[PDB]
Amino acid sequence: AMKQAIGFIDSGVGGLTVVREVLKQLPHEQVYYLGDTARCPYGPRDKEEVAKFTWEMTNFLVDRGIKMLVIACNTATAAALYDIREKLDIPVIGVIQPGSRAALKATRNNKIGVLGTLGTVESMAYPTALKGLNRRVEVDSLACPKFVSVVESGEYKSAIAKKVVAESLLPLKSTKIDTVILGCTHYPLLKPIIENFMGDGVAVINSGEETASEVSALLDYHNLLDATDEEIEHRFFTTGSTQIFKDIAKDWLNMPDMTVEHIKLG
Amino acid sequence: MKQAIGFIDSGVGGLTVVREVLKQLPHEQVYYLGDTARCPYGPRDKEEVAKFTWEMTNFLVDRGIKMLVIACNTATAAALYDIREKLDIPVIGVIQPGSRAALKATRNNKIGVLGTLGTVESMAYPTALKGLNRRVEVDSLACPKFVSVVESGEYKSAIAKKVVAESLLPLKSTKIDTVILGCTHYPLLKPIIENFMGDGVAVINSGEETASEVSALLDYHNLLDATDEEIEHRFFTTGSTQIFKDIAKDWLNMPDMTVEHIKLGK
Ligand SMILES: [Cl-]
Ligand SMILES: [Cl-]
Ligand SMILES: [Cl-]
Repeated sequence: AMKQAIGFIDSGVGGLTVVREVLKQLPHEQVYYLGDTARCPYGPRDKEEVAKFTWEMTNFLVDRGIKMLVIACNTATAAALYDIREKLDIPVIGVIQPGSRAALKATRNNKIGVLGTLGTVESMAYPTALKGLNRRVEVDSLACPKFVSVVESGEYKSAIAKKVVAESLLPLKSTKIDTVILGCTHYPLLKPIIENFMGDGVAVINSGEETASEVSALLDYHNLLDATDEEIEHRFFTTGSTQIFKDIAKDWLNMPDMTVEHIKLG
Repeated sequence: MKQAIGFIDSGVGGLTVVREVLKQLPHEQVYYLGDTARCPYGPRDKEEVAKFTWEMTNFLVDRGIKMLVIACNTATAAALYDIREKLDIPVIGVIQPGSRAALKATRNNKIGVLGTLGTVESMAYPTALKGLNRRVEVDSLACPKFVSVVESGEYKSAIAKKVVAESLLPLKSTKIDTVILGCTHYPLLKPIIENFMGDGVAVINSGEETASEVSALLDYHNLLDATDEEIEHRFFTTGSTQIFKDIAKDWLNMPDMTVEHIKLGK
């Protein structure tokens, strides 16, 4: 086949928040997705181990054949983007810089909040990236350890999801923050709950749309856009159970006949 | 050492793209070259425009630029690919970004393109749009009077309202939900165009997405400046420095700028 996939890697279902926007903006492009569900959560892992896992996921998709790689996971971007971009010859991007661009576009008062895992918050990748674009922006980050489990368990629409968001995000209401970055790719699955809680004064940013535009931009830049009418065969891979992944994926994506497969990494 | 982002244009229109780069990339210095002595470019030879475009590029490269934006739609159709190949810096135009931005904004995949007679005759927008999404419907409409309404300053007033209603009337009979301002002068008319078309239509200032791609490309190459301290913008024209300054200092909110007159070609 002539169609080459864009690859996406993530600790689980998070990266689907980028995939949705790629399906929208780049409808002719084939998606190969890998969620490392079995070693989720990545949040509390050290930088070295996260990078090692990101490489295992990368090597898996490079072997299947990809023309580009999106590290659709914040802690993986922080841990390993530069090394992976360096060593591969295909385009590689992450999700931190696009979310930073999106947030700085949405803010009115330059007070930005960031929600993330422990690994991401401790990396300081968000404040560094944001102040590297605009050194006068204020950036405060809030770790939300429970969000990933709630999303992976498929409880993200439920009453318990409403409660854990209310508990975790309460501190933000003490500040004047007007923009909140969803700095874990899983969190947009909680976005309706986060928006209701924070109200109309706070723009809640899903980094997926800006990431998908950058994918489009780079493909267009290097003449890598697919120009074929070959039938699109999206492939999804998980290190965990396929049915749970399908149930979440089919809810987030409008895709009833999705092909999901279980694989091994190590 | 601090290097500028280069912009080349036939005139003042491209300053609307510079404006968004000032917002999104406040640490970066800009070098802008407007060839006012030889505009409009639209009804000129396709080959001759490439020569002019090359002359402007060479001028800015001699002055140390780390990125080139070709803000002129005729310039980008006539010599973007050639300029990338020869230079060792990133070069982009405003057409692909506008198209990318329209595909994000559209909900029913029916898009209108506004521009000069020359732009809409070139099909640059439809070409780019259908390269990304082949199912998108595109209607193209020349708006000859808009460039003068803008340069003359009549956009600030009620007289501009009538001109917009007259020119864009055909579009109300379509189901278009997105309109691309496919001339860099047209953003000064955006509020008037939004009021006329109404809440159901997204109006696209292609300068915004262009500025984001500039930010993304600089970041890919680790060429984003962290600091703001030593910024020294340069603005160059082959025509009247005073006429240009008078426009530019309003649009860019930069009362103390200087505009340098230059000589290009024969
Ligand atoms: Cl993460
Ligand atoms: Cl965590
Ligand atoms: Cl133009």
